[PDB]
Amino acid sequence: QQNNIVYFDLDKYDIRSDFAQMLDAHANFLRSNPSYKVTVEGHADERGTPEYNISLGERRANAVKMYLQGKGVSADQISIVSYGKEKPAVLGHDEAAYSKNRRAVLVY
Repeated sequence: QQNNIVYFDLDKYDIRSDFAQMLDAHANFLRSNPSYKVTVEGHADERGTPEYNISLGERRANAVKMYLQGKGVSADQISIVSYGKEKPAVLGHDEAAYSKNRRAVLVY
């Protein structure tokens, strides 16, 4: 959860204002280093079918990709992968765990 994680609200994949700055820092880094590549890994909490979550995780990873592309990062430097609700960051059946799992992580 440090300088590379975007968190989301239940069933949403929009990027909140709160994360724009952290994301701008990554865009600046990638833009000034055209040979660097980053992978955005999207996730979802355990509520709902596996397929619904794979899709929601993809839209979340995609949202980050599009935000970075909106800041001039080349589409070639960014790839996305969705783990659905298959790779949680925290086990547990409550909102404390879930909120920590609805996320997209920039991985180098």
